[PDB]
Amino acid sequence: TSPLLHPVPGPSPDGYVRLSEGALAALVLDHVASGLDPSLLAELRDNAIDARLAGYTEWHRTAGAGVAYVTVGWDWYLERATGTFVIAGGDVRSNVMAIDAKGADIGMLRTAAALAARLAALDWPAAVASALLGHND
Amino acid sequence: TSPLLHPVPGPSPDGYVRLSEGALAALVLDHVASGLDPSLLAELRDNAIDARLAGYTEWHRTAGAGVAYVTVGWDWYLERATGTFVIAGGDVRSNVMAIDAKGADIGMLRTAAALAARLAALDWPAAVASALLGHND
Repeated sequence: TSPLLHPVPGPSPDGYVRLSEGALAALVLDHVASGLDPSLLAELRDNAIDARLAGYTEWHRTAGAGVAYVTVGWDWYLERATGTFVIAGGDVRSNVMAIDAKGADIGMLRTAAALAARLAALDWPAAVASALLGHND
Repeated sequence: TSPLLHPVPGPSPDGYVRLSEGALAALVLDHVASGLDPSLLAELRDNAIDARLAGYTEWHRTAGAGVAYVTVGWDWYLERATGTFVIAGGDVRSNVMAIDAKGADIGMLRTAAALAARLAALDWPAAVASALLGHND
């Protein structure tokens, strides 16, 4: 039938949503939640990182016809010097597995890298700081 | 003035909201977000845990007059055998520091334990499973 009645796909049987390098560069993610982690903040400061704040953030792409539900979360810190928001260790947790041109997996490390790059194009620091201000209300 | 205009308290200067054992047993937490982590799920299965699903969950207590904003998050898994939801390692991440009768800190380990106990009284598995079903829509 019409794409509007196409099945809502779930992940692959192993739990990952498989997306190409290109499909990942156009991934539509929305901010869901952000918060402060004082234990992470002390932890980073102990490892010589000059961080003002540290915390978590959760982002998602809602499910629809031929569009699987995607979750992307990571730890961040706000540098004191520059005021720049940083993805701690470039580590990104998600339900995504990035695949190549032949459709083969490219692994966790290249997947997290492609997602961290899409997140920077989505100006993820603007929505994190915004939510952090919303919590004080 | 009236308690309705009392200051909205923020955390202590070190970033923790200090709450007594009793105040923690009456903590009003609401579910914010839950999602699946297939990387955690494989990770637990690799360590001989028979888990059907694994993921994250984020809970909070909204700020108000004389009421600080509280965040509580943890990793969970759903046991295959029993169908029981489990806090992975009993580890709980929050902006809370539990204090004793003299007002002294009782540390991370006793804080996480008091929060995991409050979470069980709030029937946290019911809201996690509910949100997980909501994502497939």
